[PDB]
Amino acid sequence: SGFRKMAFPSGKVEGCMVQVTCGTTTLNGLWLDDVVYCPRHVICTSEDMLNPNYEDLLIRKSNHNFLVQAGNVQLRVIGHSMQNCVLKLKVDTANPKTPKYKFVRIQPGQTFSVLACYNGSPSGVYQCAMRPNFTIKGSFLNGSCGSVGFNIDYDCVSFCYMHHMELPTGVHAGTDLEGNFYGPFVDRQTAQAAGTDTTITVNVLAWLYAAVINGDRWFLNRFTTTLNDFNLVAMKYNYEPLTQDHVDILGPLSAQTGIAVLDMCASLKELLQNGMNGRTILGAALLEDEFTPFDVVRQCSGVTF
Amino acid sequence: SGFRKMAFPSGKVEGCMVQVTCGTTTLNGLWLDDVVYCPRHVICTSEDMLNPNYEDLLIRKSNHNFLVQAGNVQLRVIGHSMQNCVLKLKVDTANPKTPKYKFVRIQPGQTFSVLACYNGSPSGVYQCAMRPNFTIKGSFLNGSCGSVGFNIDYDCVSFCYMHHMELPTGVHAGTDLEGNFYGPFVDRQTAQAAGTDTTITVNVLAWLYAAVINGDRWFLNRFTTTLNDFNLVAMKYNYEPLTQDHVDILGPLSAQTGIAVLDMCASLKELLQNGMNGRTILGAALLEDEFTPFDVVRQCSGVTF
Ligand SMILES: [Cl-]
Repeated sequence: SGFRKMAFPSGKVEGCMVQVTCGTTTLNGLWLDDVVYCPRHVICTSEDMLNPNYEDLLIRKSNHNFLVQAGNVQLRVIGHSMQNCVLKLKVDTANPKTPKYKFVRIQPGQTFSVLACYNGSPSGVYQCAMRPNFTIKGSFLNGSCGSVGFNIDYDCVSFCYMHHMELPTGVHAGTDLEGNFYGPFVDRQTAQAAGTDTTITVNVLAWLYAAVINGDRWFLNRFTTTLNDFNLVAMKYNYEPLTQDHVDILGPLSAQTGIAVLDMCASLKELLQNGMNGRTILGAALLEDEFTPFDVVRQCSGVTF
Repeated sequence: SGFRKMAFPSGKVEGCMVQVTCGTTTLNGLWLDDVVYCPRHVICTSEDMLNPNYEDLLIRKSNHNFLVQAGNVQLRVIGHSMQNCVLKLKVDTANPKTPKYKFVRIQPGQTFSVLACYNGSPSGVYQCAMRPNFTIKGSFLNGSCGSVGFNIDYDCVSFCYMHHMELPTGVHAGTDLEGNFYGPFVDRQTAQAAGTDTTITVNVLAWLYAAVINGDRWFLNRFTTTLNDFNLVAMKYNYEPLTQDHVDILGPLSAQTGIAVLDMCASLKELLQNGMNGRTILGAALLEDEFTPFDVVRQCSGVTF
């Protein structure tokens, strides 16, 4: 019993983290087979970042200008290309610790684990989500660029996120592993501002299902609603619109607890309009939206890897 | 920038988790060198747990009654003893993945990472703390007994916690790695009730320091206080008494932000008496007490392992 913000075990990913230096700049890379992936801005000065021209900055560089360090030992770079906003450095050795893996582009509302790294060494693991405005609310100091977000299915690690930028807001932006940013962000130091951070409604409903499974039941109400009425009240609180696919995804949680999905929405409606009245739900005083419906099923049943 | 509940990378500990079976019961063990550690209740039936006599239950068992499985392959048990509430099974192979390690008994207020496991396989990693009443608020289903809590210092893993019991409250209890429970709990299914869960005051102050470092500054006040006055108000809210050693431990955070420790207490005093007024601090609406002062320093500076 009990419910915690839980991240995947990071062992499979620890053994893929390297340090990449290009002259004055150092960040982290992902070494999978004989390729090392890292943010293309490794090749910039701090001055270069107000208006960099990456194709021109790259002509100065040769295979040997990139120093890749895997723990203690150096890897030899034999080839380098730029793909969108990531650099792919071809090394001579395949990583002996390469797990089974996939590159996936996730969608807003999905969650993943971040292995935070500095100079190729893992510092910590935490769970976060792709906000609807395509930022993530992470924990990233300078030198952490190149840390990756991942999901593990049994034996296969699905890489979905590489860290690249911190917005002046203190929130973060990055790419998938083919180098395309999530959302409208770019790897330049300019006036980029994130949009409205709305709350991920399906995830909140998932987390309320987790609550009644685990004891907290005071918020269960005597009301029901419809999707259209609920969504009226959800727009006023900057909550994602709830859709019929979200309803289906919550079916298994609905089935396990005997609480129809629309009844739980009516419970959620009243928490938005009346507040928490100083009470708690799973030890929080605000509504948590960083568990997906699959996270709840997994943690409440014992799924391993 | 940003601040997250962060757990240590679990790689060093993943490679030590095994499955232990004793007839009908299966749980997890910790394989360090040529010893496997696990809760002694592996040897009980479900009926045995209302009133077990462990020394008598153990006479029935022989070296070969314990089945230890390390991923796929079986380990051969050549010796077994009971130490307080843990069993130590002597196997013929040393673990080739044994890291540098220590057994430590932590004190209330200290934090650590849990690697949750079922049938010897890691399911997830999260951070928690030893509450002042000597429980932990974990995430543990049946079969998770034997999961361990640990802290990593650079290369050395300090093991501090093994999971054993879930109280009827839904909170959890366990032992250090020499088998002694934290607090007054026992490995029997009886009416054991946890005491008042007080809030860890030094940890809250640490987390407010983390806030001003990261932007949230609305709660900074115009007042100061003294230890005795603050502790008067802390007792009424079931907050641990703040001591002069706690003041010293917070010195480095005091030095970095220019905010004297007692000024931050006066800020905390007003949050207890006036509430949050619907505002947030680092994205929470209640005060968080599961970061120690050393956690804050570490996450805000980039300490790796
Ligand atoms: Cl909260």
